[PDB]
Amino acid sequence: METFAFQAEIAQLMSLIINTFYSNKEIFLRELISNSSDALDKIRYESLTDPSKLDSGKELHINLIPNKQDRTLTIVDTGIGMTKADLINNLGTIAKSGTKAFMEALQAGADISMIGQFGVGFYSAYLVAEKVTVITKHNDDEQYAWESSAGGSFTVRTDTGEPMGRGTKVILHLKEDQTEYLEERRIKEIVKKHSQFIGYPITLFVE
Ligand SMILES: O=C(N[C@@H]1c2ccccc2-c2c(-c3cnc4ccccc4c3)cccc21)c1c(Br)cnc2[nH]cnc12
Repeated sequence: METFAFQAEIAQLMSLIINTFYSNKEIFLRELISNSSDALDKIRYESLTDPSKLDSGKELHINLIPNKQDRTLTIVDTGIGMTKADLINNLGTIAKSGTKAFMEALQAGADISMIGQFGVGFYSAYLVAEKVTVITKHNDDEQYAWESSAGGSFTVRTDTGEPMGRGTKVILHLKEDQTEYLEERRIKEIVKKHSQFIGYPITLFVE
């Protein structure tokens, strides 16, 4: 397990999201399902030139898994996945410019709900989660676990868990006052309103 520091602005945005009074928190799901669809679009497109890219799994789907006992909501996809370089360096480059523009826009009057237009919709997870664990597997790298409770740092380690084949698991360890996102009725209602036309099957698991 390696520990990394976020740059001042990104830690400032994460703190903005984790704190700040904003009631419309449900938009986090739309954002993560959108990141999942983007990842599925990427692997599917890559496979068009190289079909061996789907040897790691052919099914292209999104699963939404609530767990009342662990107080978690997992968003699972079988997309492109992320390499160690992505988790540490490349996505850090994306998160830097995107944070700058979103912070500029927020000051100018833009809403927290517009986060996805700046390519940092992933951080909207912190509207409902006190900790986010990302389990991911790209064809070109090993299975990794990324994790942050915000607070200015994140960790990356090789993941010893169940092999995923290919894709991403975004585990949301929800805040104690955000357990409504564990209810079937609530998740269904959010999926219909914001994510009804995603081009991949979304299965809402139950308990
Ligand atoms: O959205 C995706 N990734 C996320 C994303 C988007 C934009 C900017 C950063 C990140 C990020 C970081 C991160 C965040 N901040 C950082 C800041 C500094 C350094 C490294 C950092 C790393 C860590 C884990 C996951 C993601 C994503 C991808 Br792609 C592929 N398949 C998926 N399926 C579902 N989601 C995804």
